[PDB]
Formats: sequence, C-alpha cells, structure tokens
Amino acid sequence: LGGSPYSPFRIGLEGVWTPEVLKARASVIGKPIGESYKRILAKLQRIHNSNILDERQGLMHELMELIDLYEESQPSSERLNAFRELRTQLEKALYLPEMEALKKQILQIPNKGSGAARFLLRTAMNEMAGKTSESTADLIRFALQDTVISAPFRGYAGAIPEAIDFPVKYVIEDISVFDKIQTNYWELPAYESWNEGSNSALLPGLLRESQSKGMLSKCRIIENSLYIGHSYEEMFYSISPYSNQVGGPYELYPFTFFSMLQEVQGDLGFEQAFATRNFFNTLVSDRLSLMENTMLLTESFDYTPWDAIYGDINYDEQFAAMSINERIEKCMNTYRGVAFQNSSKSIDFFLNNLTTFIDNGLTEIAISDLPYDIVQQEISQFLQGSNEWKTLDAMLFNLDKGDINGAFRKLLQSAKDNNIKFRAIGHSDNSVPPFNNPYKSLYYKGNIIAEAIEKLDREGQKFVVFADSSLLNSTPGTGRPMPGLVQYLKIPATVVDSDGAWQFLPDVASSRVPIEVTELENWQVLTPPQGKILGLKQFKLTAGFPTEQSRLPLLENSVSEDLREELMQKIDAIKNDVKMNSLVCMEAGSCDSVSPKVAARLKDMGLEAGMGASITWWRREGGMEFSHQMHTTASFKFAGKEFAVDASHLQFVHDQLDTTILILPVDDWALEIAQRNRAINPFVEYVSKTGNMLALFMPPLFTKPRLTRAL
Ligand SMILES: OC[C@H]1O[C@H](O[C@H]2O[C@H](CO)[C@@H](O)[C@H](O)[C@H]2O)[C@H](O)[C@@H](O)[C@@H]1O
Ligand SMILES: OC[C@H]1O[C@H](O[C@H]2O[C@H](CO)[C@@H](O)[C@H](O)[C@H]2O)[C@H](O)[C@@H](O)[C@@H]1O
Repeated sequence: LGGSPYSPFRIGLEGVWTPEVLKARASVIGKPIGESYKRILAKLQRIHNSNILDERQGLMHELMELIDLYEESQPSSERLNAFRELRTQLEKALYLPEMEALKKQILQIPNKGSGAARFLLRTAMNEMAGKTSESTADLIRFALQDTVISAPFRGYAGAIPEAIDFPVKYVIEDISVFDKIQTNYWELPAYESWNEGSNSALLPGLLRESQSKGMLSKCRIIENSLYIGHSYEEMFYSISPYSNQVGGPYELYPFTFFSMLQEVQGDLGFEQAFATRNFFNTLVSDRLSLMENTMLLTESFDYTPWDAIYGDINYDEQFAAMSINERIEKCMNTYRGVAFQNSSKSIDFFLNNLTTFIDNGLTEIAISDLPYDIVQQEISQFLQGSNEWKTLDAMLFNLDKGDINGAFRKLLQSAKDNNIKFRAIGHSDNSVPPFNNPYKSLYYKGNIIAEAIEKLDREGQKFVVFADSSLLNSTPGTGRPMPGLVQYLKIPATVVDSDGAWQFLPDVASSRVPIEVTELENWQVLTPPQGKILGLKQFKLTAGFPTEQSRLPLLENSVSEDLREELMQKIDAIKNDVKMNSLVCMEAGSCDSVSPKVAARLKDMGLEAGMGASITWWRREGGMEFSHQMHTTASFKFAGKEFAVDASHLQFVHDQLDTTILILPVDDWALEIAQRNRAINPFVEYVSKTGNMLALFMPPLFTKPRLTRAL
C-alpha cells in the first residue's frame, strides 16, 4: 500500500472545501471574481485533483500562503470569513492534533508556499514513521536562521521577457528606485564625461561598457526593469576595491553598480529584496535538501581511524621531528595528501618546496577559496592558455587583496607551469559573511566537504588542499561534531608559522562538539519508541500461504555459504526435538506462556539465547473500533543474527500442511506474521514478552487508524 487509508499521514481532503463550496461561501453580490480569488480557486482545484500526496501537501501549503497574502492585501474583503475557514481546514488536514509544536514551528516560517513548509512536513512525517533519522528539529533551526528561507519575500513575481537569454536570478522591477538612494553616484569624477543627472541614468552606461569589456555580462535593462544573472555571492567575491579601482583592470563600474544594488537593498536580505519568486523558491528547497545531506554525512562518523594516525597527543612533535623533505615524502607517499591553512605563508612554503611534492607524485592542487560552480570552466580555460577567465581573474584579485604578485595567483600559475591539476572545491551558495551562525557555517562547510569527497579521495591521486581553518578540522554540528575536510579525507591539516615552520594543526577537543541548542518551543520527540514500525499500511500475503519451500531462500540467504549447513542442522534439531514439539500450541489466545518455555529448551539444547521478538498491530472490530493484536517468539542466536523459534504460529491462518514450529530470521518472521494476519500498522519490538507485557503490547498510539474527522 503506497497510499494507505490506514496511515495517519494520508493527507485526507474530507474536511477541506471543494471549489464549488468555496464559490458559494466566498461570493459577494456585486463583486466579480478578481485575479487573486481566481488563483485561490484554481489552487484549491489542483489540491482536490492531486493524487501524489507529497505534491498534495505542497499545494496545500501554497494555498495557505495565497490566503495569507490576500488577507494582508485586502483586510476588509468580505471574502475573508470563507478564506480563513478554508485556511484552518488546510492546517487541520496537514497537522494532526498531536503535532501542535511541529505545526507552530513550521507555520511560523514566512512564505508557506516557498517549499520550506513542504520539505519540513515531509521530513517530520518520515521521522515520525521511522523512515528517516532525527533531523526535523535541526532542519527547522537551519531554516529559521537562514537569510533567504526565513525572510518574508519582497522580490519580483512578474514575467521574464523572452529577449533575455540567460537564467534570471534577480529583478529590479522599477529602475527609478536607484534615484531614491542617498548616494549620487552620478556626481562622482569617473562619470563626468558621460553627462548624466541621476543614478538610474548612469545604469545603461555601466552595463554596456561592462558587456564590451568583460564584467556584468548577465545584466540587462528592458523597459525600466533590470534583470540580473550573476548570483549575489559571485558578485560579492569578484567585485570590491581590490578588483575595482579607477585606472584598474576592471575599473570602478562594476563596483559602482554593485554598491548601489546594496544601497537599494537596505535593511532587507539581498534575495528577499531582488530574487524572482522562482529563484527564491528553488534556493529554499535546494538549501534544505543540501543541509539534510550534510547532516546525514555527519551521522555516526567514526573518528577512530583518523585519531589512530594523527590524534595522539604527540603527533605534532612526531610531525616536527621529520625533516621537511621526510614530511613531504610521508604526505605524498603514505597519506596521499595533506591540507594547509588558507594563508599566503602556507602557499609560499608549498611553492618553495614544489619540486619535492612533484617528485613524490603530486597530481592535484585544490582550494576552497574559489567556487567551482562559477569558475571551474574558467580555471580550465586558464590552464589551457586561454584568456577567457575574467571572473576568475577578478576573484583572484580579491583573494590576493589586489596584490599583482599574490599567492593565490602564484599557486594557480604554478599549476599551469608545472602541468598539475588545479581544482576549486568551494561552492558559492551561502558563502558571503557574516558567518555569525553555526547552521550557515555547517551548510557552507558541508557542501565543500561533499565536493572534496567526490573529487579528491580517488585512486591514483596525490593532492594538496588549501582551506580556511574552519573547514580543515572539526566544527560544531547537529547533535554531534561536523568532521573537517581532513578527517573525511584521512589526511593531516597543517599550518606554516611566522617563523616559516611547517606544523601540524590538531583537531582540538573544544571544536569536536554539537552545536549548543535550546529546545524548540514545546518540542515533542518525533522518532518512534521501540524497534520498528514495519509500515503505515495493511500488510497482506503476496502469493498464497508461506511454506517451508518458500521460506528456504530466506534461511539460506541469512548466512554465508560456509555457515549454511550448520544453520540447517540446528534448525533440523529444533524442529525434531521432542520437548520442543511438546510445547507446540495452536489455539488462539492460549499460548501466552510458550516463549519462555521455548527459550529454556533452546538453552538446554546448548543453543545461544536470543532476545526474542514481539509484533503488535491493529485489527478492525465491529462498529468501527480497532483492537490491538499481538504475537511473540523466543529466538536463538547464530552467526550474529537472531532466528525466531515460534512454536505457536499455527494459532494464525496457515497452509494446511505447515510445520508446527516456525523458524525464520526475526525480520522475516515479523513480516510473515504481519502478512498472514493482514496486520494494520504493525510494530515490532526486538524482545519476547509474556503476561501483562504481552497482553497490552500495542503499536504507537498515533498509528491507531483514524478518520480524517473534519467537515
Ligand atoms: O502569515 C500569516 C501569519 O502566519 C504565521 O502565524 C500563523 O501560524 C502560527 C503557527 O501555527 C500561529 O501561532 C498563528 O496564530 C497563525 O496566525 C506567522 O507566525 C504570523 O506572523 C503571520 O501573521
Ligand atoms: O516588493 C514588495 C512586495 O513584496 C511582496 O510581494 C511580492 O511577492 C508576492 C509573493 O511571491 C507576489 O504575489 C507579489 O506579486 C510580489 O510583488 C509582498 O507580499 C508585498 O506586500 C510587497 O509590497
């Protein structure tokens, strides 16, 4: 059942008005249907037509936003009673009564239709069902601090002219907004030959001159609107006094252009102010998906292997005890890599010893200070002797603080001259300071580490990486540490002294910690209690009744070929044990004391005791009630796995000639029992039960089947 009527998460629409019903409730005698109302009706129809539940809840959140916006724009509308009722219906259809704290956290995020709420509710439901790891609370914390996701949208929702030939990220709808700002960029000495009396008058010149030269190529004005194709972060790292001065290679013009964009922006977020709604939404959902990946990557990271090589208290002295050349040999030939801190001192040391790295097989240089998503192609251009790398060039000027000689430039130059691969592993999204928040820092670091894993720890590669210290070693993560590039890549991080000494950079204890948290308001744990919800559906037999024949593969696949014969011998022994057969029970309800007797005989047979297993589920009863039903088994332990020994399974429907004692690996046992019994929302705990602990063993209560129970 991929869409079960018994799932609490079925997103049922029984309590949500259809468009025809809305039409009568929201009708106003003299008022024709405006554009806002039409789009509300259209979206309501799409919701009711939606068969894919994830899309359905997505559309519902979008409708909530439409209503929010309408309420804000028309506070005296006589349609508001109907719209508010509809909004409450959608809230109740999505957020069940036991999800109050979740609902509050998620629906407090502005722009309910941005994708954030959809993603967060999807994650929450998967977490509650036991289909994803604990992540919702921390993904909410990320969303709440993120300068895009948490910002009430104030950008551009209009259409994009077909003349535009690049993907648009930002639009300034009315160019006159540039004349509203305090600074008169038109008075500045650099633009006196142009003869212009306003900021908006300078604008066409700045762009045209850019296009013909190199910079701001993805900016166009059409009919009083400015369309931008360069990302905020791309512009920030390629445009500054370092790269843009009077008489400089890129002159003042891009800086002037960007400076007034930022003045227009004011106290708003850049994307909040200027993004197209489309780019805004994409950014929201991409960031949440990437963060989730980063968080997942930190889960159960084992620091043991890394600490065994580099984590001894005296590793730094051992590193320092080697000559420089012995260190280079060890990094290249044994570790297959090394990282240096982001400093010009480190880069100069590397370049001064470059021959030695090359002689020991160096294949590649990687740096986090350039974004691959913007300049990887241009880097490839530089390396091949092309001149098409102006953005790269500007970015280098920024990195080198305008220094012509510049370490980053020199590093790149050396890769070309020496035919060594050069890789950017930075990722531009969310890369602009301030990094005054550990979630933004984690997001940014995670994307860089992900790229480095994909591109750097590969057979036949000997590499050096240059990165900011915050990327190198561990930093605070979500409920646990975020390991650094160096931990993930199995290499040491290093730094070069003011004395020019090359030394180890230890992973300090104070950084290898979780981010410090305050509980989210009234938060309830989402993850289920014990063992496992098998599925939020009714289970059924696929074929007919299981048989010993059908069960054989499950047994032989549970163990390696060399343990197979011994396993089958033990299974034969149990099935042919006189005392075990005496224990066989098949009258429903009278077998509750069987499992401890089975465990006792297994012990006397010399087998290893298992914890056992229990399964419980819901069953339809007369007058729309549901009862809990359960079963339990002892087990023996062999080759690391538990095997149910269930001498009372014949109390349940079965093949006519079935064996009296059911033996399967515990998971296969649970599945068989659930299917035979047409179990609804079955739940497994990996311990055998007797007496009260068995009789009242029931699935998590949120899984007891419910009506949609609205209007
Ligand atoms: O955009 C409309 C309002 O949306 C949010 O508030 C709603 O959702 C909260 C969480 O469920 C409720 O506490 C609140 O009563 C609802 O109005 C947002 O927090 C508000 O600032 C918006 O005005
Ligand atoms: O630019 C200020 C306005 O920003 C918001 O409106 C934009 O975003 C909405 C949702 O994408 C669109 O429906 C609307 O067309 C856009 O202009 C904000 O909602 C407005 O109150 C502001 O005036």
